[PDB]
Amino acid sequence: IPDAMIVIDGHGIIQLFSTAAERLFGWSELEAIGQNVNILMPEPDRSRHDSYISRYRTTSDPHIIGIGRIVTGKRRDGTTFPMHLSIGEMQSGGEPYFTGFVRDLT
Amino acid sequence: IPDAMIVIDGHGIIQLFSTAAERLFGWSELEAIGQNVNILMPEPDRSRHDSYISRYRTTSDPHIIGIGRIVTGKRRDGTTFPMHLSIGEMQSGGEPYFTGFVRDLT
Ligand code: HEM
Ligand code: HEM
Ligand SMILES: [Cl-]
Repeated sequence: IPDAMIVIDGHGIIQLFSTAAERLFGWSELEAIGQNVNILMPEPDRSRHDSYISRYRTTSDPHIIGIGRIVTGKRRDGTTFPMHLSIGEMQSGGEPYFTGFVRDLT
Repeated sequence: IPDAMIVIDGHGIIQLFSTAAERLFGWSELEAIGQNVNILMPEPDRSRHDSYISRYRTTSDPHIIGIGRIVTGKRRDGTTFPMHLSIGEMQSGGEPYFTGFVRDLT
């Protein structure tokens, strides 16, 4: 069974939500697509997350991309869990997309 | 954004296989994982595909990465189809992975 996988666009909007992401986070892919990825985390990260993406696009200075971090995730039901996050960047049709891989540490 | 997404490791081994990829290629994620991505393409690309990955790891000079290409995919039943392929490079746990988006052009 693989880890959860999520794809966002350059403004943090979820574009793809894997089957393992559905199970872990509780949202169906249809529900998750079109929402900001910030729904998947507690405060204060949630309020700050757009700024993290914007800063990266401005500076190209990675903090988690290619680096990884243990962080706290938040499920649809409101409960939280420890998770490892890896992130990649790619271009498709001239626009940036970020792919995140989420390992449930519980 | 194409709906079909495939993730491979630095040796071409499938790590993740999204639901649209499963539908398009006719393989379960549970079955695709651990197989070489070369199962998804006809010859001659199939038997050259490892060399493409290894040459990229050597040179860091993209061919398809960041650019895209129309290529031929192969379903489990042997039938083929035109597809647009987009690819990005990423790192997780200090190892390279490749994120591929597949657009069926049928
Ligand atoms: C769901 C739990 C998540 C948490 C708690 C979280 C938290 C964070 C934090 C704290 C940063 C800033 C790092 C720093 O400046 O110290 C960050 C950056 C970023 N995150 Fe999230 N994130 C989560 C999920 C995701 C996912 C799933 C993606 C991609 C699909 C993603 C994409 C990004 C991007 C593109 C950046 C900016 C690049 C970078 O700083 O390396 N995040 N995230
Ligand atoms: C299934 C249909 C596919 C076909 C027919 C195909 C074919 C090719 C071709 C023709 C090249 C360029 C060879 C050259 O430079 O001479 C290539 C390179 C490459 N492909 Fe595949 N590919 C397919 C799927 C994928 C997928 C899904 C991924 C990733 C998940 C992937 C990862 C790579 C990588 C990492 C390279 C080398 C880097 C680059 O070209 O920039 N391929 N592939
Ligand atoms: Cl990582």
